[PDB]
Amino acid sequence: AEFDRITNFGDSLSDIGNKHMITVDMNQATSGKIGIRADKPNFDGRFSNGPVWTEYLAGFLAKPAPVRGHGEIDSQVVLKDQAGKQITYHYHHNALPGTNWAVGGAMSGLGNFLDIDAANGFTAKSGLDVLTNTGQQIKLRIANKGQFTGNELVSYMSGTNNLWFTLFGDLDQTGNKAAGFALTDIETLIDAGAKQVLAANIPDFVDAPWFAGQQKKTTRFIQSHNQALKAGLDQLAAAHPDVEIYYFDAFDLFNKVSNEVKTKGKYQDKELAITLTNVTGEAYSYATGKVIAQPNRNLFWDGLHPTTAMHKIMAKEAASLVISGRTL
Ligand SMILES: C[As](C)(=O)[O-]
Ligand SMILES: C[As](C)(=O)[O-]
Ligand SMILES: [Ca+2]
Ligand SMILES: [Cl-]
Repeated sequence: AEFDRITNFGDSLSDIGNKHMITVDMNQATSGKIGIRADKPNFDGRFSNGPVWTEYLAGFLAKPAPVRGHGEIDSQVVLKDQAGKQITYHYHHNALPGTNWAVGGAMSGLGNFLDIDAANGFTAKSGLDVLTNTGQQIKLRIANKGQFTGNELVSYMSGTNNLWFTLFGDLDQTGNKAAGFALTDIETLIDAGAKQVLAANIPDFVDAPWFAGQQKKTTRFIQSHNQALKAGLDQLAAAHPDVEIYYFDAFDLFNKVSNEVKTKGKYQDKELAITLTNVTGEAYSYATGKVIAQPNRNLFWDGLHPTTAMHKIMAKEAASLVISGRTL
């Protein structure tokens, strides 16, 4: 074995419950005043109806299952009631040892980000920016657990939120700007000792329901991001021959799966016991509360995140690359 354990960094595609559990614990600490993310009918705090690809990945590589990790959280939560009066809670959570540092909402780059809402009629003034961008996760893992020793496979899957908050937030990043942030982060991993890196591009989200009417902007972003990331990783691989870099082309996998459903009616993998027959609709609608009968016939769980079947598909592809030594 070249590695005996896996470390994960990224966003809702990878998170096994950080976003969920930090909003549960902040809601308890504020006595009901924080909205819970990834609530039922999402599965056990994942942004899906089952395990996500980082969980299947560890099974397919026969390594230990991911365990959630994060750093110490310490914030002054300042809320405002109806009448404009401020109320405050000092929120703390100790650092949580683990291996999967991903968090829903995270963008490539450093720093914390804001993507938690007040609840129960309160508005939030400050103190909810407790979640960590992908590069911040890396920084915190090194602070908490030291440098990498070479016995880890490190997965890095980020960039979707750099697009998301460009569309629906306050950002204006180009794809190749966002890619540069990912390349900086991945260079931090190498400078910190990582010797095996599984780096993913952004999936082909052309048909994601939440991106309807954003297609020109999404398409240009994703194509520019993924071309920049690939070229940048080729360059890092040439400069660091002691590092195995695996390029998980999530884009092409989503594209291939979707073109098989569009042209042939189905994408089937009998080794995995999966058949997808829908790549354009939500299995779960956040308007009716509708969850269709057989959600694992769909690529999309909600308007963006994949079903657990599509997560399994992703994991098999990524594992395949590692098993076959298919490096840059
Ligand atoms: C800052 As305090 C209310 O936990 O002493
Ligand atoms: C910023 As998002 C789709 O993780 O809510
Ligand atoms: Ca998201
Ligand atoms: Cl770790």
